[PDB]
Amino acid sequence: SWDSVVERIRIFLVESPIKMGSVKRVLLEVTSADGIVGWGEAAPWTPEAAFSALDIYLRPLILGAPIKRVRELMARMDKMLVGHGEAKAAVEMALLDILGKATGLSVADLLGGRVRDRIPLSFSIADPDFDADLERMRAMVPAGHTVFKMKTGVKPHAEELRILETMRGEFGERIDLRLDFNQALTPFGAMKILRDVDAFRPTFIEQPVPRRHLDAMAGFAAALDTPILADESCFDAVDLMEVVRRQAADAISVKIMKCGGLMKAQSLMAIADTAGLPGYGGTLWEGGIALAAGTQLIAATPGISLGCEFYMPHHVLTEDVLEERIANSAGHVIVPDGPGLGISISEASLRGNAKIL
Amino acid sequence: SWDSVVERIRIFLVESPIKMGSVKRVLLEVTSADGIVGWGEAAPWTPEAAFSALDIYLRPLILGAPIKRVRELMARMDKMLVGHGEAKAAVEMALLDILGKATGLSVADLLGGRVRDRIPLSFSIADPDFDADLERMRAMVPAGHTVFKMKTGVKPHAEELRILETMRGEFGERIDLRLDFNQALTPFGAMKILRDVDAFRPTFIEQPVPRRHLDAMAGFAAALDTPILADESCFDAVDLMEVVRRQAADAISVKIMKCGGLMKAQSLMAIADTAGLPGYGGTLWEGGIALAAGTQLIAATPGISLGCEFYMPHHVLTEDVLEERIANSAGHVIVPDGPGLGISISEASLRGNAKIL
Amino acid sequence: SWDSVVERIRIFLVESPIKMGSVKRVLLEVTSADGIVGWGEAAPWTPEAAFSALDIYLRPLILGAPIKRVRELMARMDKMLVGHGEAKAAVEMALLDILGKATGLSVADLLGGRVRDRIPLSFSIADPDFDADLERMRAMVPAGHTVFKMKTGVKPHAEELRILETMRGEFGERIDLRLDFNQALTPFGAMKILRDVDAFRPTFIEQPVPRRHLDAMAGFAAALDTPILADESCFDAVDLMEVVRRQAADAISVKIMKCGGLMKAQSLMAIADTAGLPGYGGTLWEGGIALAAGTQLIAATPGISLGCEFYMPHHVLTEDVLEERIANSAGHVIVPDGPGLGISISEASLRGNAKIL
Amino acid sequence: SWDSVVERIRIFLVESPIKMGSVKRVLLEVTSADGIVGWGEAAPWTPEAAFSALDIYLRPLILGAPIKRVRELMARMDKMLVGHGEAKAAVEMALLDILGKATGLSVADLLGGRVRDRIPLSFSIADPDFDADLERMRAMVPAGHTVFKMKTGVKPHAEELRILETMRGEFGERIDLRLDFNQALTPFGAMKILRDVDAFRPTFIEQPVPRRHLDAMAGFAAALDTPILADESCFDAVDLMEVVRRQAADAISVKIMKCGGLMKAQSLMAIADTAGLPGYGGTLWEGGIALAAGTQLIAATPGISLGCEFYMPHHVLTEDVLEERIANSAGHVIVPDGPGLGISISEASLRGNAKIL
Ligand SMILES: [Mg+2]
Ligand SMILES: [Mg+2]
Ligand SMILES: [Mg+2]
Ligand SMILES: [Mg+2]
Ligand SMILES: [Mg+2]
Ligand SMILES: [Mg+2]
Ligand SMILES: [Mg+2]
Ligand SMILES: [Mg+2]
Repeated sequence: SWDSVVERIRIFLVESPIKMGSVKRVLLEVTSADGIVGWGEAAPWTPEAAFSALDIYLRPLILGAPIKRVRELMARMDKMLVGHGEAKAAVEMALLDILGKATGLSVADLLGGRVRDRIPLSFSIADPDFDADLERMRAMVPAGHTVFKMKTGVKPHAEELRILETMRGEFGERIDLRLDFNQALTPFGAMKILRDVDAFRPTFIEQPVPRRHLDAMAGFAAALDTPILADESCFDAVDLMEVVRRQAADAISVKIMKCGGLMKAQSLMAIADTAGLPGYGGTLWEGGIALAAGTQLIAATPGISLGCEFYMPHHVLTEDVLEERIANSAGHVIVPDGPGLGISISEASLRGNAKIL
Repeated sequence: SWDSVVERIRIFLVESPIKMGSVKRVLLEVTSADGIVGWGEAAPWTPEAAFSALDIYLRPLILGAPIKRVRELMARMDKMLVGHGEAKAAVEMALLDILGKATGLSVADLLGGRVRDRIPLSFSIADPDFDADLERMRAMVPAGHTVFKMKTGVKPHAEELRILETMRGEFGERIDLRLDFNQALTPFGAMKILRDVDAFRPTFIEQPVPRRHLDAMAGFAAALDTPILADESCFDAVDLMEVVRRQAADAISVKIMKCGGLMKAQSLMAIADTAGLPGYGGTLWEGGIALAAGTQLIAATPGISLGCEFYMPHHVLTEDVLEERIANSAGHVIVPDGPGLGISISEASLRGNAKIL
Repeated sequence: SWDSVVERIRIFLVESPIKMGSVKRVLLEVTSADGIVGWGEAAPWTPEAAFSALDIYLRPLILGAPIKRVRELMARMDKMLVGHGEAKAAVEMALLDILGKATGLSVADLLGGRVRDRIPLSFSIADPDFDADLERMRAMVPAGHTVFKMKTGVKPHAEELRILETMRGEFGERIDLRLDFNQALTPFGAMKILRDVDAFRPTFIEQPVPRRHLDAMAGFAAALDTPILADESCFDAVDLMEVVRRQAADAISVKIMKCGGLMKAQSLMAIADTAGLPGYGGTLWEGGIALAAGTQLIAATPGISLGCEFYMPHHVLTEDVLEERIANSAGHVIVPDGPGLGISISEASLRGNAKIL
Repeated sequence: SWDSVVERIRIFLVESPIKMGSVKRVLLEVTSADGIVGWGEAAPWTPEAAFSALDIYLRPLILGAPIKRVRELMARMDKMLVGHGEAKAAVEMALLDILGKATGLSVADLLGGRVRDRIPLSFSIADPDFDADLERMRAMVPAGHTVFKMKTGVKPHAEELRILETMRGEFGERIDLRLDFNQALTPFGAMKILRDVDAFRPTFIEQPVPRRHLDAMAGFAAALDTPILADESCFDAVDLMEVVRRQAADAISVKIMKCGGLMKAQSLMAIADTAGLPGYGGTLWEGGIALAAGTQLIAATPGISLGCEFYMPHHVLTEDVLEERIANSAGHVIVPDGPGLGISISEASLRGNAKIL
């Protein structure tokens, strides 16, 4: 029978290299009274904000807290501080890492158990040189990649239509093709654009207009066969209840840190499953600790059936603090095996692959 | 790192004594490939139904199943069989018992952790001789009982009003008083009745009319300050979404087996928390195994904040198959400590306290 | 630190020449206690009405009023007199002209600052001889005109369709083509007409039916991809809230004097921006003073993004009282530079270019 | 004719003393190419967040920007950065300070002109020792204080009722009494509480339940004569449109920095005026620069007719960087006179009254 309390934390502001460059990351190391270590990462969606949140506001809540009572601590952190979802999620992550390691269970195991072992990984089609992208697809489809997301509303509409025509002409339904307008359309004049791309039967169209325009989003969903997916229209459980009530979307992207962590993401998905709205894992931060957390969540959350994608594939994380990277192959992320988050971090791996501020 | 599969089951039809008499109960014993035993109980809300369900329909799904993948198995059982929520919940119960014992965790721990250690237990006020009941209250309030539920719509309305007047005159707000009409009112003529008892400010009024009359229930909630609690109007997540949409209740009773188990009850409560509807634990079956399951659920589910009550207090379970009983004292159930469900069952305890059919 | 009061006014009823002729215009000259002069113009949408309004009803409100407190004076004029929006707007115009000249600021500057320096100017296509119009377009598109508005519902529907076909055949999307039915359609039988012209993807269709038929207008908007623009359905902020609530239009034309002035037009557009409805500057009166006011407003009001047009291009204002005309070139009005309204009016310019009644 | 660009900024993180202690504040000094200085302050509702926002994200937008084009710059800052409303509002504040000083106009003048010269200031009644508070009221009412806000839902309901009875017994309608539950009620059981305090006819009841529960808030408003005021339910124009649509409140508190600045607050109030919802100035930060901004806004925004209050009166700002403090007397804030914000800050006043980090 395992019971133990948090004994100390270390908060690290680290710099990590990318190539498209630098990015800063907040990592939290929690250590129990019986010696077991767990890691969390606060990924924004300003790292100084998160960094201070943990160091001053949340520190006296973490310290002493019983590690088996994660939901209880999250309710304490939400009562004392308002809306630092990223920092709170790093604490939850780390406590679940510890609890998992102490009991021989993964985080997925502690969230109802795995329902899948791999997660479809979307490949972004966003190259100004479409021919460059076509050859990538030409190699990737035979290698088992099926999920592609085309950035749309960037080139003249006619050109984007010819591109979609070329893609459906070669691949037909062998690709699971999604479109993303990145909120760039206005409700005025969006419908002719959306109706044109709806003829190619994309699996979904992501958030064509900004967060406010729920009636416009409901209008699109009502007129179009193609599923409309809410991203910025749905951050949390409250937004989701309004999306359902207005029928403003057919699917939602789940943002572990926008919604406020792993348990909150599963609560969100209970609503969505009842309402018949599939979830998409959204943009996962490539930082190994936050990515491990997201992969475990999705592994244990059957309604998140639309796969996932990386924060911005066009700039890849070159060195990380994990002893071993979370792996992807043939169009899917491999859900790391092993207790807790299923990752390891040593002093050397940390202080030798990131510059500590 | 623990991983193991179900290796065998035994299904027992048992007779157990009561005093107001006999009742029949379906108990399931599951045993893993690494020797660890877990128990579940199917409590109706006909035991032959449940008994056959486990023995023929569900047996080939249980056998071989990985015990860490509880949600995955529940999705298999719902796909292959429709609407035997009781039998499926006994399987889940037992797998969580095993998983808990294998890892040193309670079932609450595996459901996000405890958020409470005791559960307020409602005392039913239903004696035709009210003076008998008044003396009971006279002793119980000083002993720490606060929660009382009066059965109403049984004696002439005037008499029930004089009773409520006597109760508020002595106790005021020192008692948390609830009323239950047991669906006995009709939508025609209910409002004058309900308005009269609303003046005594009960904590809630339970399901005054049958399940169908959601508009009537919404009508009551709209006219009355007193919270209306849905019982038979809300069995599952689907009912709850309609209750929210119609604003047909202010609170719901959660039926672990009506809704389809422990994880389904927590999904139900994610919807209810977002919607601002508190949960009540409803009528818990006194059979020790099902009661342990219900107590763990409520221990780990913060939105179920209205306490609980026993199936029918007027007939108490005289001997049970547990080595030690789940305990209540001073108006609350004590959430049993220890791994899994936190109960033990030996061959002797089973075959010497229940008659096996 | 500038502070000053209105010291006197002169109200002028003037006759001005046109060619298709005469029109009468109400001009107001306000003069501060520190000598600075400002002009306003009341443009109907009977000039005797406006003329008396200023001379008797509003005169005792203007006189003495602090010129820095424009919104305060407008609230006084709305409290004492009901619904002479034109005359009140001339007072506001003039006070902002004075305030601007006193401080070295334009009217746009006093309304949050310019967000644009030119305003797209719509060219009306309304010639019975379409070939005459086609040659005009043939010259104007290469000269930088993009915005065209076709009067529709005037020639037999078949002929209007062949015209639209010829226009899209030559110009494609190189023209921003709008259609205007001038309220001539009835809700009975409008939808087949509107669906036919919707295939040519006009940028918007203006007020196909009269003001009353908001459900009909909402019906059109719901069935058609093409934006429906409200004109006579939306005069003021109150109408706009109902248009939004009923989703009766996708865009609105803002009538500076119908809505009750420059500040009221910006309040109207705050609602419309939140609701995702772009504004169109509507029909601007060519009288230089009112036109300067409208151009400043639009310059400072980013949501009015659909351009503007002149009251009736088929009859042009031949001589005006401005020392220099507001200029348009290559399909856009040039927002006049300089303090206040950015226009000048001398005794000679006034008494030598208009006949004073 | 004045035109000029921003030439440089200085961002200061300062510590300021209070007494109930320390607080940190972000102050921004902007300087034009023609030498004129303006100040802004970012008041949270973590100062490191705001501090970095200005220094790295917003700095290249501010530098070079034309000071007459405030709305244009705000649209640039909202396009490049998402949701740092505090930091953006400090930039707007400072540019309006400069523009005002350059032209001899106050910020109110640039926002349509003053409509009032004083702002009713609410006095918080929150002392556990009510008798202490009663004597304060006894002195303050004869001195001209009329506006009082009682914190409610803190002492037992019965005691709060006796307090309200004593207050109405002495003062009757000579006090403008407001109640604030600080979101402490739950939708379950709130109505009996609210109905009890509604009998004392408070001017309004502020946000009795958390932000999510809009249907509950609409329920309260529908059942009660007393106005319900939205605070956390209404941050911005988008929330307000939903509040209006659901009729979830009768009045709103306007948060200059929650809504995203001074112009955004006036846009918000155009919606609210049309909808018949009065505004309340909410909790103003006592830091002199942010307070000057809030006072100018309210001075120029007639719909904010419910007065204002200070962030937390129980801890007063002991020394500030203003040469002279914004003044209050006899229950009202005096809107500071003079160009721009109407405040001055020297090197000595700044570096001698706050500790610079
Ligand atoms: Mg659809
Ligand atoms: Mg997105
Ligand atoms: Mg009610
Ligand atoms: Mg019941
Ligand atoms: Mg439409
Ligand atoms: Mg028109
Ligand atoms: Mg009301
Ligand atoms: Mg508040």
